[PDB]
Amino acid sequence: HHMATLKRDKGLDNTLKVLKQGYLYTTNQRNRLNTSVFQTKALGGKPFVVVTGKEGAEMFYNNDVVQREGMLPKRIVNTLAGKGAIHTVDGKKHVDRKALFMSLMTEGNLNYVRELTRTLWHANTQRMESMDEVNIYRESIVLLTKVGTRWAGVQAPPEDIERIATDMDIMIDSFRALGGAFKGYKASKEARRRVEDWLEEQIIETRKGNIHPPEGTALYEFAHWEDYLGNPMDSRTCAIDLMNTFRPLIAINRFVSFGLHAMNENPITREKIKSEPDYAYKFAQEVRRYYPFVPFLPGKAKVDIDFQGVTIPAGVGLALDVYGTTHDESLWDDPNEFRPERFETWDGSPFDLIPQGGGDYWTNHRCAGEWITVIIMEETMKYFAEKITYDVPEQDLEVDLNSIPGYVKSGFVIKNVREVVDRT
Ligand code: HEM
Ligand SMILES: CCCCCCCCCCCCCCCCCCCC(=O)O
Repeated sequence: HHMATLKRDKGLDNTLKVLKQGYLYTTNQRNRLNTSVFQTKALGGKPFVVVTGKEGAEMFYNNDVVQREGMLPKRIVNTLAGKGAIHTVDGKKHVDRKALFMSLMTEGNLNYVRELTRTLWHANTQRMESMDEVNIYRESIVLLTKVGTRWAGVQAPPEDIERIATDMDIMIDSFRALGGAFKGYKASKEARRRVEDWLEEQIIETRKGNIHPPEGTALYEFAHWEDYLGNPMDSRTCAIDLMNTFRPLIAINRFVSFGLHAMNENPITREKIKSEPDYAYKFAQEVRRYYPFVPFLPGKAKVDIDFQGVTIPAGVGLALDVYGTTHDESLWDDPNEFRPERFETWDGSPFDLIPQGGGDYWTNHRCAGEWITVIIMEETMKYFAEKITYDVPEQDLEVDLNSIPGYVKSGFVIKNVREVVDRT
């Protein structure tokens, strides 16, 4: 019957086309097919209906019609999320375990991550002054490894931090093939196993009473948690989900690199981060909206869904267009311009600013760490804008929108770092 016909990016499998157009694939198809919703096949002939905008996001997060079970590509589960991770469960089991993740996001725990971040950048100033150049992508990922492990209650000796950061970096990057085979797949599984082994030891030692992580940290709460049926997570699964509490915190290094990129590109933002109290928040929010990170999210239609003039058939894949929604003309005035001032009148909808998911924290798969992400970016941008001066030598600053994942090609390099001190 009874709806209009669902247009298609025709082909048995368009994975290579998706990979070559990257974050602009869905926009290109919508413009080429002149439509707001279309079907494409990928990952070996699997049909996906691409939905976007607020309506797309509110439908994608309707648990009565959309299923997330088994839709993350297996290789991404094996490298990025981990087997049996929170991302891979649905229903009461998911709601129960998600409440554990959300219980970490207290006012005091959020204030703690803010202070850790501020202290570590302040302490890092001398080191960056001594370096001839500083790759911000790499320097922030090492610093955030120190922040994240400590916030999670996980003991990481300083001699192991560079190793851990590198292993996290590999796992975070491992969605690049969208679940297809790729050269660094085994290196990614090996990195994950090293980190999993390390965390599982900490959980076991916590449960044995050999170490005593502080109450309220991820290590403590996860090791002692029981699900709604009375059963604790087995040690390996516990280690996996414990990693889910701070690996993505370490992934904030992507947004730190982007934030300095934005500051360099919009020079006046530096002064306003210094002088306007709310501005650091708005700049952080506009970095998350504007720069590419998560391209889209996979789901599956549980039943026929009537959506934007078409019928989405039961059993077809669904792809929530993350990049397309955060750059949706009709949601954001001049969406391809960096404009932190737009967040002066953003009404806080759960369904437009979705760079880390949409919907409800407690009953949807929406990112648990959005507050931490904003807090860490606020403090990091405040540091770079206010506590130090530096030079940006010319280098490859391109963010290739046709290449997933989004990166500044150089990683954003700075030189001539010097503390700002009033010694008068
Ligand atoms: C650094 C940038 C970050 C990005 C781009 C990001 C993005 C995402 C996305 C797209 C999802 C999936 C949403 C869905 O499936 O509907 C997700 C889930 C999740 N994120 Fe993040 N996130 C980030 C930071 C964080 C941080 C800092 C934490 C923890 C402190 C975190 C913890 C999680 C968890 C636990 C989930 C799974 C929740 C569930 O399945 O119910 N993330 N994130
Ligand atoms: C056109 C649609 C094609 C459909 C293919 C669906 C393939 C799904 C790819 C999903 C990519 C997930 C990216 C998640 C990034 C996670 C944020 C980093 C934080 C972390 O370490 O967890």
